[PDB]
Amino acid sequence: IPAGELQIIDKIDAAFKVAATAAATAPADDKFTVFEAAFNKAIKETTGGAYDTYKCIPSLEAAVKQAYAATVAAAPQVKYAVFEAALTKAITAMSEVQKVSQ
Amino acid sequence: IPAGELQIIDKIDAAFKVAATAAATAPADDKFTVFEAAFNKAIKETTGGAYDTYKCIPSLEAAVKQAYAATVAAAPQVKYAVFEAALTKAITAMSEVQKVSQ
Ligand SMILES: [Mg+2]
Ligand SMILES: [Mg+2]
Repeated sequence: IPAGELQIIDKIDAAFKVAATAAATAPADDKFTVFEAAFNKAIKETTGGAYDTYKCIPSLEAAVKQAYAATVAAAPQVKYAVFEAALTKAITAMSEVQKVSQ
Repeated sequence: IPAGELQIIDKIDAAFKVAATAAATAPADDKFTVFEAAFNKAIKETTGGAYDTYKCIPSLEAAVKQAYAATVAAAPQVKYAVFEAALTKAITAMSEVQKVSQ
């Protein structure tokens, strides 16, 4: 994890939970869109405007891409479920590293 | 797949989609309960009362147990997501066999 990103890992994890919660009650077809919108807003708010989107935090964008790649083979009905499970582990791994690094 | 269960595979798949849809909008903490309740009702209705619960259809109960076992190592936030992804593949496999068997 790039030293420059360490300071915001805790915020990423918090924002992620917020976004996951937001998409939890959204209809199946709206989960990805709601998740992203919620994730971006939580990140923007929690980082004080340092980032406007998760796509702009290097390590996170990398994890999101990998989480999406995990959905390619998954059936439509569960692509989001597969995505969330994958991303949850990735972010939790970042959080663990951040906690022992600082 | 036991010959006796073949006749209801299509109904299991349909009922599953109904239950997944039902739990899709339920709050995270209510997904498992809502899924099960919806699944049981859809099965009872679709099989004309032949079964009152998914736990009573041998092959399905087996798949549900395995799907749950897949959640043990998953974090709480995603246990249902992991469960649904696992069960979706299991049921789809049954459906594929049923379609070529009849
Ligand atoms: Mg929640
Ligand atoms: Mg649905």
